Amino acid sequence: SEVPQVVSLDPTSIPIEYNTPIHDIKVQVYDIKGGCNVEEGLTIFLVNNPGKENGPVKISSKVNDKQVSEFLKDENMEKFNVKLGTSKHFYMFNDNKNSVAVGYVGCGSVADLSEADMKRVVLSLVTMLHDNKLSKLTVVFEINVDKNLFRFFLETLFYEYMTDERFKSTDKNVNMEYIKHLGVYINNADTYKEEVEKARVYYFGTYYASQLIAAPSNYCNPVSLSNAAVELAQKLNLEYKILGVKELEELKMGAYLSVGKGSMYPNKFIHLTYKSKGDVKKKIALVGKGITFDSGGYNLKAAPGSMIDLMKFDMSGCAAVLGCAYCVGTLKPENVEIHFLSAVCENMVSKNSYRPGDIITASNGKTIEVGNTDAEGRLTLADALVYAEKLGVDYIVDIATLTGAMLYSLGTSYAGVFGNNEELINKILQSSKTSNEPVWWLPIINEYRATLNSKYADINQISSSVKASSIVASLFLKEFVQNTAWAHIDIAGVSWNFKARKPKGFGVRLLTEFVLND
Amino acid sequence: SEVPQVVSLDPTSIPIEYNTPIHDIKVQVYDIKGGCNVEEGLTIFLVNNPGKENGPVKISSKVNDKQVSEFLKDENMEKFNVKLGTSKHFYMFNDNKNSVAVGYVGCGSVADLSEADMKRVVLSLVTMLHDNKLSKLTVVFEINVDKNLFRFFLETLFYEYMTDERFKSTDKNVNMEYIKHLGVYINNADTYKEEVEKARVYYFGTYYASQLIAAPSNYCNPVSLSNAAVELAQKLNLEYKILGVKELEELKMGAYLSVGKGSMYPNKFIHLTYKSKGDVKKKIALVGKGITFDSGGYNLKAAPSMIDLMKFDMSGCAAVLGCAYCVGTLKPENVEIHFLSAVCENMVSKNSYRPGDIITASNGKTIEVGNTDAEGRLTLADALVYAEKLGVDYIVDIATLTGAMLYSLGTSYAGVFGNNEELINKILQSSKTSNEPVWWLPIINEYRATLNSKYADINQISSSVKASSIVASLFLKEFVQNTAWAHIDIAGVSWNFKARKPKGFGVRLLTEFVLNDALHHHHH
Amino acid sequence: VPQVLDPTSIPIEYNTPIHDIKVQVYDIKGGCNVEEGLTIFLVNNPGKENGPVKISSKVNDKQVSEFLKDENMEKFNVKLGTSKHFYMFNDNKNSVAVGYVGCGSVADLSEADMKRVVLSLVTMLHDNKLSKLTVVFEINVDKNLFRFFLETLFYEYMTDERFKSTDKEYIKHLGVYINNADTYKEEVEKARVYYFGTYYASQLIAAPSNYCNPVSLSNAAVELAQKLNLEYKILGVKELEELKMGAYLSVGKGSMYPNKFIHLTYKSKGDVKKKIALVGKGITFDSGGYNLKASMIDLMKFDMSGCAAVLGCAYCVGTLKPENVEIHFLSAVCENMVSKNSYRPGDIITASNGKTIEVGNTDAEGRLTLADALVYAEKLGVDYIVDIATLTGAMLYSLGTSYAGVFGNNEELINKILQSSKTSNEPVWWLPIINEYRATLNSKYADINQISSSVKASSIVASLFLKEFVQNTAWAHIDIAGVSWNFKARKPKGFGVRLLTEFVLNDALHHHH
Amino acid sequence: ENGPVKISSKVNDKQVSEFLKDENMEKFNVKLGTSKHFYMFNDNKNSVAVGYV
Ligand SMILES: [Ca+2]
Ligand SMILES: [Ca+2]
Ligand SMILES: [Ca+2]
Ligand SMILES: [Ca+2]
Ligand SMILES: [Ca+2]
Ligand SMILES: [Ca+2]
Ligand SMILES: [Ca+2]
Ligand SMILES: [Ca+2]
Ligand SMILES: [Ca+2]
Ligand SMILES: [Zn+2]
Ligand SMILES: [Zn+2]
Ligand SMILES: [Zn+2]
Ligand SMILES: [Zn+2]
Ligand SMILES: [Zn+2]
Ligand SMILES: [Zn+2]
Repeated sequence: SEVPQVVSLDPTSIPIEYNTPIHDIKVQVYDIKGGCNVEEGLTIFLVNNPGKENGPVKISSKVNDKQVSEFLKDENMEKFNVKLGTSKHFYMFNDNKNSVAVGYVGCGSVADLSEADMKRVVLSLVTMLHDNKLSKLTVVFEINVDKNLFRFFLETLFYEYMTDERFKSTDKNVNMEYIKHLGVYINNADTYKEEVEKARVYYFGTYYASQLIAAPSNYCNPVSLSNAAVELAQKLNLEYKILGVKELEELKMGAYLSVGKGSMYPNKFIHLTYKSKGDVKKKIALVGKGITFDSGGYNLKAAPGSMIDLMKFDMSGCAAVLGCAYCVGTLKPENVEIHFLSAVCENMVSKNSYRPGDIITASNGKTIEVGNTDAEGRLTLADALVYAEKLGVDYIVDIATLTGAMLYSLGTSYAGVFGNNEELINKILQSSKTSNEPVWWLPIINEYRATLNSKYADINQISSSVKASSIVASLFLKEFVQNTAWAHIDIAGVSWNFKARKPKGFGVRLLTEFVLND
Repeated sequence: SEVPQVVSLDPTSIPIEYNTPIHDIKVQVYDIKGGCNVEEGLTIFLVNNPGKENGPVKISSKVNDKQVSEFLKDENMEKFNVKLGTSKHFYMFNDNKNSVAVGYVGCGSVADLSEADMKRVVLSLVTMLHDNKLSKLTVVFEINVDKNLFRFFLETLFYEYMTDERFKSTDKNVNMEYIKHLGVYINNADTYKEEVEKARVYYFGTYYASQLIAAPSNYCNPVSLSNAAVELAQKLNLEYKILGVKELEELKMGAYLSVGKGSMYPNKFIHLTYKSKGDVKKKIALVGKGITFDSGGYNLKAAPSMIDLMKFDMSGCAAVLGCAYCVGTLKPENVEIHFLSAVCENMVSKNSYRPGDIITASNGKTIEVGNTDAEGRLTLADALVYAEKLGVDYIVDIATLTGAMLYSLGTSYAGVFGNNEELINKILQSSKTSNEPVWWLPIINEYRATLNSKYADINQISSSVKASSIVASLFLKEFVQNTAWAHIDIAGVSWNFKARKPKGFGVRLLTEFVLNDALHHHHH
Repeated sequence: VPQVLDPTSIPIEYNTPIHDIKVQVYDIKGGCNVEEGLTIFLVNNPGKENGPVKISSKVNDKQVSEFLKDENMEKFNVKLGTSKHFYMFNDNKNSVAVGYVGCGSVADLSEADMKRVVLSLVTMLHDNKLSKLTVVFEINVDKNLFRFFLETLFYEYMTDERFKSTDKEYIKHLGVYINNADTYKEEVEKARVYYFGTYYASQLIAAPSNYCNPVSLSNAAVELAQKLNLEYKILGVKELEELKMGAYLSVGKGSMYPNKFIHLTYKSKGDVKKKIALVGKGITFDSGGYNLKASMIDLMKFDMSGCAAVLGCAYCVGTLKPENVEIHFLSAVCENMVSKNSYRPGDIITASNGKTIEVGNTDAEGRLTLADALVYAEKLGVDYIVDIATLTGAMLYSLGTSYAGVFGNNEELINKILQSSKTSNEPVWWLPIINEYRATLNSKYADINQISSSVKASSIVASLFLKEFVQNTAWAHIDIAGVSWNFKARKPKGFGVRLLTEFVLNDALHHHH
Repeated sequence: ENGPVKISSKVNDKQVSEFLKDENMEKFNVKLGTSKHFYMFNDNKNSVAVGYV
């Protein structure tokens, strides 16, 4: 589909890098029992000291170099402590009279490191990688880590290491270089090799979502985003269908169409499908909110105390769903059929836009009274959920930066999950544990349903008084699923890394673990 | 006129119900002197007890049924009081071994009920009608009401009873059931019968206005609204004319055209006319504000300035069209009435007008736009010039103009401004007989200097004076040269916020105003 | 109690008209007698939403039976909360009122549904002069929900008239027809105790600020302890200074009424197997202090609802007298006023556990008083510490006005609170203490910040602050800021009394007996 | 701009002198505020840390 333009300098596609410098890093896992070699690059020891806070660093691994081992003797290393995040660099000559660089990163005093602590360790590692022209990094695991934490280590290292420069012209980092080799020394190395390429797949699925979220609104629009989804499906041999306005009118998607009425780019409904070769025992629909730009629409004279929308990353749900499509299409799980859905549109201000007070008819026949054009996410999700249920699936899971109220409930670290089915909710919480993307279960409080009782339409779009917006929005969405287990993940608080000024790609690993472990 | 759309699902007409269940209710008025018959349905006594606040219930009327007669004995009724709005239901078998339902609604302790009090009585009555599958309701008046208050009772009963379900798809009330018969027992009943069908006419004019106000902005637009006005004129054999953009440009309606510049629907000026057959003794122009949707326009960077939170911006046009129904149905003598509305949309687009624009009205005066969200007075300016060019005796406009009305008179009383005391007093008399409350407010000429533009002839708005209802009145007055004119600001009273529905305010007020010569004629 | 005609005590009504209602539970299988008063059937229709009303019970009156026939009753529907009642003559030519309350189409009513049913009943009770009410249960409710029905009926029926003189009736009998009626009789008097504990808390919360102050509130707590033979101690400023309660003392520095620390104790006669400290926030008036150039907003004024819930729990516990428990009822009561002596933003104060706190907002006074109260609670050597407080307005955006939030450092204790929420039918939802936000409380000059300058998850940050004042004891924190006040009815809910009492009774409810 | 690090001063220690060689220091750049420090033994077998800003 051709992307409309106002000026000839308007771009018509989203630049996407599929082969990243992370993909060019050769990773080798060696067993720690055989001793550690040094030679070129940087060798970093991950050391802890359980119990003793700020205890001394002691190198436990055998090093296959006499000169290096003499520097790492306990007498020399006891001057340093293992405080979480601390790092040091050492310069020395090896047995072949060549200069090598060695160091360590402190891993604290807890024997089993948490995801947040490991994350801080990775950030200290990335700091050592930056502003240094290394060709190889070697990481020696002198701490206890299981298979999942090792995968999380690689995913986080890969993601934080990668720098998005698609939109730098004259300000590209002239000194940035990427290592070409990553060595890992760990006990039972054969048991961790299986996680390396899985981490690489999980990394790019997250970084792919990040590339879409960080794409500016003059590059990303309903036409260009659906084009990228088609490209992705063709690369991975997925079935794809993009529904245009004419078909959406036939399906009577009045809520989704109303939101996009005032845009210069027409609505595009993304429908990707992965189908296993053998018997299908599980059918899953993943629905992502996909507002490429949310102006708020005709909400220019809001009564004071009206719901405010300050979160501008309004297709993070679509990005996470498409990033999950990358992982699923690459890993090719068995016995499952997955539908990747997003009602993509723009929410613009023009003479053609929908208005507050409009009464629109959704694709399930329910009429909706519009109370706020800036509550556009739940309107597009309503028709997407009806479409999902008509596919006849076992589970419907939607993910969306829906309500800013999440910043006041769970904050910037935990996403919230709502749903109509306890078994499905528990599966999301289980996938949250193994994906290491935190999720907390929040209730759909039915006492608030009465605030959506419209005087003229079947239902109100918004509540005029109840401030629990995340719960009210869930109650609205629930009206568009009759009889299918459904869960709703509100990622409005966790989608964007405000400290680093970049997306998190939140939801890719969560949704992939949900698809794979089911 | 064809209604433009963005998508195929965009509606192209306003759904309007003309034949309502209220129209199927057969009404019979009987004299209370002969006693009340009880035979079926629900029979409700309107009882008061003057002076004795919350006094006991005592039925004064004779009942032609032994079983009902002494269920209603004082000994049985003394556990109940007459607090305004309270109600009770009784079940019994009558002398014909049939089950009947009897009850009362308390009417308080003051003999003369106010318009607000009567509304509370009607609402309690409607509560008994709802959630009950009755075929007939009988109301026994053991209170004193004049003919106007009796008519107001019926209008309010009909209006509150009616439920607007035009936009319910999957949530239509399945238990809805309307009575088919209404009996009324009142003293001197023969003098009240003529009020029955007048109340039914006044009811639908009000409900018609309500249907237009409650119509969503994606159904109601300048094209679809003028289409409905044409339909209404054809049903009632009224003359009609709809002015399009080309004719409006020839008339130089620059203020009205500027507001609609950024709209997707073109401006449509509605002009309906009722003319009596006999002598025409009074010519009247009724002007209604008709903004089908008011986005505020390019008011995106207002100074930390007047705020507009009232979103029912064509209630004035709706009241004028509802008045056209009543007048076209009742067909009064000796009058010629013009029903006018400059209908448009106030949208944000590349084509919209801007603050700081200087536009030329149809009387040649240049206006400096200070706030695109003050669009109502701009459209009314050209409509008033159009009205005066018709050569009428009275010009009356009605509009949800200024939110300041909420701070002056509140949600119950509309405000009337004008340049002619005789006309203002006639509006006040119409308020009394229609029972739609209106209060006279002054046009303070000392504030006129705040509209002195440095570059144009006049400012659209004041930059500092907070008495916006008066300033807006001063602005409108600049577009009536030498004709008696009154301005009814209904911004505070148009919408029933507790019930979340329109009031249809102004329909009965304006119709009584039209009938003000017949009401003050020797033949009355 | 100093005066600035200023009242010196909180008026409390102990003997309410509800206590005069005689309650009888009859088994529905024997049929319902109708002879006097108002008889209401609680009916549902699990089939058709808003379906017709159908009365199943047999009535021993021909005229009332003719009214309750299916042909006559289909004119009414079962929409939740809808009701109709009619007055008629029975077989003995006596005036009776018969009707129904719609219970919807879902078989299992929630606490919110039961509230709507009760409100319809109370509306008829307030608008009918009756000597007796009879309620016929043609719906299914368990024993806890039946008790909740009675408690809510009693509480909503009661009208607080302490403060009208010129703007100044109640049934004497309540009949209940229900299946397996013998299993519900024990709930009647428990409901009456739970009702007054809730109404007692309501009387304290609704007490005006010129009646309720730290002196008059602690005086009321002493009266309550004396009435119920509870041990009591009221700590004054001098003792609080000896305990170095610098955070609690700072909040009350600018007040005209001095700080008063309430400490009530219930101790079982037999073996004491569980020790519990219940801590309630008790700010009798919160002006916000020197927060004149404010950013977190604090807009709601029901700042001793936690103390009221704790004292209302003390009534229930002192009345029911459970075994094997020792309960401490604690509240650091104070005012937060503006004067030349008030504490200021930027103050660094030392709490009773030695930790220095940098004050960032004098309007965040609740957590400061709770900090010293929690240190006091832990020094008692208890098994569980549970605090309850209208702490953060952010609760209105997370769980709303119906569900309270519980935070804690011990999953066993949190799960017991959730159990108590289920059996008390006062809804509570578990929320996490996210330790990633702890760094936002790292003060540059003091040991810890009072508030976060940027993190909007205020309910979690406040929990992280409170956690710094419980060293090694199972502790839970119930934020009732959203649920304390019934905004539609313009009155308190008394939220937490029944929840906390069920929590105290959690060893008995999970005992072999 | 952001060019490599080049040490101009002579240091009176042979072991550290080799660390500050151009080949070793060109892996670092002079962006304002950037820094690296390494730990090593000097000519007298004593631990020293040297670095740049
Ligand atoms: Ca490449
Ligand atoms: Ca999103
Ligand atoms: Ca009378
Ligand atoms: Ca209007
Ligand atoms: Ca002039
Ligand atoms: Ca005359
Ligand atoms: Ca009997
Ligand atoms: Ca028991
Ligand atoms: Ca409190
Ligand atoms: Zn947004
Ligand atoms: Zn939005
Ligand atoms: Zn307006
Ligand atoms: Zn306006
Ligand atoms: Zn407060
Ligand atoms: Zn406060």
